[PDB]
Amino acid sequence: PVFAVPEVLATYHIFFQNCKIPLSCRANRSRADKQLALRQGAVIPDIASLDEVPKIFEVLVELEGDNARLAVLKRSIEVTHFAYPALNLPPKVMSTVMSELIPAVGDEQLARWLETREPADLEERRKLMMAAVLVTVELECMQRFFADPEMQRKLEETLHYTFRQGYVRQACKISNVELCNLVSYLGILHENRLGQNVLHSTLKGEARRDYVRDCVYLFLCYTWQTAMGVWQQCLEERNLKELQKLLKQNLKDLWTAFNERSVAAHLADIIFPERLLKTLQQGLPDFTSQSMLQNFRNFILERSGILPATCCALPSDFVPIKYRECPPPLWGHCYLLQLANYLAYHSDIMRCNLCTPHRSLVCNSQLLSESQIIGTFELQGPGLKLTPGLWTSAYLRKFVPEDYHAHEIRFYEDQSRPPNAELTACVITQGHILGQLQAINKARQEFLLRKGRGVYLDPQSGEELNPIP
Amino acid sequence: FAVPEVLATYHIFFQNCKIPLSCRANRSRADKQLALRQGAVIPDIASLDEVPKIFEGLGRDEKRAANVLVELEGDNARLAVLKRSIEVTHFAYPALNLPPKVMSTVMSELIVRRARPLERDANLQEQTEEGLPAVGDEQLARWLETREPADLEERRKLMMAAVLVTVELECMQRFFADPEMQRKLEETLHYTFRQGYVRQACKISNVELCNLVSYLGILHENRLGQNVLHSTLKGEARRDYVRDCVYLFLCYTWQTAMGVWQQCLEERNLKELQKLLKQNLKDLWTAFNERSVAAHLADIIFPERLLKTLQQGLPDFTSQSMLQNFRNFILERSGILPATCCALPSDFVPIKYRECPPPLWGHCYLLQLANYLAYHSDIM
Repeated sequence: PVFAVPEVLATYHIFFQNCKIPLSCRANRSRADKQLALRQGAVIPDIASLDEVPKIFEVLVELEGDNARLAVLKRSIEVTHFAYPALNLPPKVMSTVMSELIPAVGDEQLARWLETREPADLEERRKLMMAAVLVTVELECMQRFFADPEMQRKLEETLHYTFRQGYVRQACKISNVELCNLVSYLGILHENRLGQNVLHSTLKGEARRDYVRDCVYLFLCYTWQTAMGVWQQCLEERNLKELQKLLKQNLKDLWTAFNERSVAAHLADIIFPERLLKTLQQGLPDFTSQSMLQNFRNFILERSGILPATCCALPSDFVPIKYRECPPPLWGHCYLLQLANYLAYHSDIMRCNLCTPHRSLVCNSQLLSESQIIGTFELQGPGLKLTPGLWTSAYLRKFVPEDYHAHEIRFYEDQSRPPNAELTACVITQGHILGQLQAINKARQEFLLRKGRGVYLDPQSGEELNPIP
Repeated sequence: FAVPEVLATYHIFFQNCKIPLSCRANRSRADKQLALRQGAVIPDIASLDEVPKIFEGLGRDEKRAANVLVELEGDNARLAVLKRSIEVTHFAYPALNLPPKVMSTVMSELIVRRARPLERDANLQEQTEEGLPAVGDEQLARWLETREPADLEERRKLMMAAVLVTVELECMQRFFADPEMQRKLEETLHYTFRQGYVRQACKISNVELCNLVSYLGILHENRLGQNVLHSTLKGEARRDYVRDCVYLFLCYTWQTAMGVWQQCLEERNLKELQKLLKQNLKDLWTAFNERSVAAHLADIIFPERLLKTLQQGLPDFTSQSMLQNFRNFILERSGILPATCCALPSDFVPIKYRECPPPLWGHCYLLQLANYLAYHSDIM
C-alpha cells in the first residue's frame, strides 16, 4: 500500500562537482575506442601520481572518425560546463586533515627533515604533501577498496546478474524461474517486476561497447558514492578526536617519506582502518537494474543543465581517458573509467573465469550429464524428485575460489593449460550413481522405442505381426 | 528500498498494440494540420457510425524516401533519425480503459455473460442459458419491430462497439470539458512551465515554485526539479516537445483519476449497477444513435455527483522531471532503449479519428485535446 508520488528524496547521492569539460574529452577523441580496446592477459590498471606526471597536456569538434552515436551529439549541444558526480571522501574526514595542515607545520620542521639549506626542496615537499592529500589519498583509497579479489569477484557477479549474460542466463533458462529480477540495496534483496535488463541486446558494433562502458562506469560511481554516504552517516565525533591525536603523533614520520605514492600509502592506512573497510564490504555491492542506472544517468544529465531529450547524451562521454590527459581533479574519475573498461572487457560483456572453467556445461562433462537427468528422477519407498529449483540453487551457490585469476585477463579455454581443479557436478558427487541413472534412462528410452506403439502378435501362434528391427 | 527505482500498482497497465501505419510520425505534413488559430473550438466526440470507415494505410500524398515505419521527406530530422534507427512492431501505450470491474459488470449485464471453464461432471447438455446472450433474438425483434436479421445484427454490433469505445470516450468528454477543469489545467501548465503569472508570483514571493508538487492533495515538497531548460530550444521541435509534455500529463491525470475510482467500489455498488442495468435494459437497447446510448450509459455509471467528487484535487501538480520519468518508463517497457536519440511517445498516435483503429480513439482524443490546450495557452 503506497500513497505517494513515485519520486523520493535521497540525500545519499545529491552532490556534484562542476568543472570545465576537458579539451581531450571522449567525444573529441575519434580513435579512443582503439586504445580502450583490451586483449587477453591485460593487467588491471593502476593509479598514477604527480611524480610520473609532470604537467597536464591536453567545445566539441566534429572529428574525422566521429561514430554515428557521437556524430549527431557533437552537433546538437549547448555545451558550456558539464557537471560531474561528486566523488569525494566525507566532508568531515577532509576537514580533519585540512585543519591539521592549516601552513601549520611551517618551514623549520621541513628544514630539519631535509637536512639541507635549499628552500626548493622544502617547496617541493610541501607541494608533494598538498597533491597527496588532494588526489593521491583518494586514489589510494579507491585502489584498496576495489582491488580486493573477493570484492572484484562480487563486482563481476553483480555485473553478470545485471546484464543477464552467461551462467545467470543459463540458470534462468533451466530454472523456468526468472532470477534476473532480484534487485538489492545494502543486502535487503528486494524483488521488482518493473525492471528491464535485456534491452542492451538491441545495440551492437561500437554502439554497444560504448553504451556498456557507460553503464558500468555509473554503476561503479553509485557503488562508491553509497559506500561513502553510509560511512559518513556512521561517523563518531570521538573517532574524530582519536584521528586528531593519531595525526599529531604520526605527522613526524608522515613528513619524512620520499615517494608521493608512499606518502599516500601511509595516510590511507592511518585514516582508513581495515576493520571499517571489511564492515563496509560486508554486503554493500548491491544488485542494480539497468532501469535504475538509466534513472541515475538522467538525474546526472538534468541536474547538469542538459535536457535528456536533446537526442543522445551519456555522462561517460564527457571525461578524459589517460591520467596525463586529464586535470588532477578528475583523476579519480579517470581511474574509475579505466577500472570500468577493465571490468567490462574482463566479464566478456564487450563469462570471464566465472563461467568457462566449471559453470560451463559444454566444457564440464559431469555438469552436463547431471543436467540431462534433471527431471527423470523418482523415488518412493513406503518426493525424492530432483526438481529444477534445487539443481539451479546448487549451480548458483557454487563457485571455485581457485582458477579465478583476478590479476590479469586469462579467459580459460583460450589457454592451452589444464584447469586448476577437477570439474565436478553441483548436487551429485559420486560418478557411479550418475552412471547408473544414465543406464536406466537409456534402457527406458530403448524400451519405449521397442514397444512404444504396442505390438500385434498372432493369436494362435506367438509371432509378431508388425515386428520392427 | 532502492532510491532511483519505482514500484506502484495503479499506473502500470500499458495496453499493447501494433503501431498504426497512419501514426503521427508517418504523417510528414502533420504540423500544418496541427496549426490552430483564434477561431478554434475544443475537439468534438466522434462515434463509430459517425465516421464512414477506417483506413490504416499511409494513403496518398505521402511519398517514400529514396533510401511499420517508412522513411519520408518534409519531416523533422528527429523523425528521420528515429525512423532510421527504430522500426519496432509494437508500442506500450498507457492504458485509459475504464476499470475492469465496472466494464465487466456492464458487459455481463448488457452484452453477454463471461463463460467460466467447464468443470468435469457432465457434458453434451446444451445449457445455453448460462452462455446465452443477455437479449435473445425474439426479444430484440420485438423491441426493434422487425424480423430482418441484418437489422438485428447491425444493432448488436453497433452497441457492442458503443460499449467498447464510445462510453469510455463519453466519460472523458465530460471529465475534461468542464470549464473549471479547463481553468485548472491552464493553471497547472503555467505552474509546470513557469510562464508569466507564475514568474511574477515567484518574483513577489522570492521563492521559485519549481519545488511545488502535489499528489491527491498531499504535497511532498520535492526540491530536485528544474523547469527552465525547455526555453533554450525553438521551432517545430519545441512545439512537438511541449505537445508531448502536455499529452503525457493528461494521460497521467486520467490514469490517477481511474485509479481513485477503482479503489472506491464495493459489492453494494455492484448490486446497484446490476439493478440499474436490468431495470433500464430496454431504454439502452432501443436508441436512435451511438451518442444517445453512450450518454445514457454514462449517466448510469457516471453520476454528476461521482464526477464532482473525482474532479476535486484531481489535477495534481507535476514536474518536468516527473514527466520525463514517466516517458522514460513508457519507452523502457515498450522495449525501446532510452539512449536512442530523440524518441517520444506522441509520435505513435494518429492525428484524427478517420484513420485510427477503434481501440485508440481515446488516445486520439487525448492528443487532440492536448494540442488544443497547448495552442490556446500560447506556449510560444
